[PDB]
Amino acid sequence: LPHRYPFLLVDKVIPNKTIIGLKQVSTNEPFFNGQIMPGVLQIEALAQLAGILCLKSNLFLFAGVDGVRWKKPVLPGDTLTMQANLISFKSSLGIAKLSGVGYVNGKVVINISEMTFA
Amino acid sequence: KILPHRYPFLLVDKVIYMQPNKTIIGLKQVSTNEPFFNGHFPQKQIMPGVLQIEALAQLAGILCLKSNLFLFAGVDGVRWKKPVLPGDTLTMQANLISFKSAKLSGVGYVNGKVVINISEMTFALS
Repeated sequence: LPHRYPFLLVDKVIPNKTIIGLKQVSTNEPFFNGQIMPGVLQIEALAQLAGILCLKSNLFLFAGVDGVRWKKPVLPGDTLTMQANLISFKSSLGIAKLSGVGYVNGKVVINISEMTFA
Repeated sequence: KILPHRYPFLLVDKVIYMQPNKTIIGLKQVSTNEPFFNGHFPQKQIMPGVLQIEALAQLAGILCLKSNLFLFAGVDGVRWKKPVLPGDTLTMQANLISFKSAKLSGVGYVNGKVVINISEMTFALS
């Protein structure tokens, strides 16, 4: 699974339709260097999940993204629950469009209408 | 010269122009020793498209600030055209779109060539 971002943000994943995975945030969190999980890192988190699907459905690059809304911040001790649903995969152009959601104890912390990969 | 930031790192080295409630133009020098790079060695360190909307979001707020707390709420139409590498100078610009009692657009270039587009960044209050 290709990521231009250094650390993988999916602790574990729990075809051609949908994926679910987890990520417990902690005090460790190698994502900075020396406290909350920035919204753009949540965008990165869902986007790595999506590709795990795409890869189980052949190189692919996160091309774009739209429809992102961060409802609540993600804090240390929070278990992020992520789901990405496949929308279309036209090999015609080679474009895939996923949709993503993030939960924190059953609540929505971040929505994503569409994530493009090519 | 610092003001509030969501992310731990300021992704704007210098603002080179600004006209309140309208537009601004900052710039960032991609170092070989940046946090988001430290995480693997010699090969092809490429600045994450995601840390690009942050840099631009940080820049977009400094405009909201110069135009009350601004919380980066959401984002639409982000297209990553070109990869940003170390040594490149990312030239950013964001334009106020609305202040509904906030929204701005942002563009990032490298040597006059567009490397990333954001149709809209949404910032809430408090």
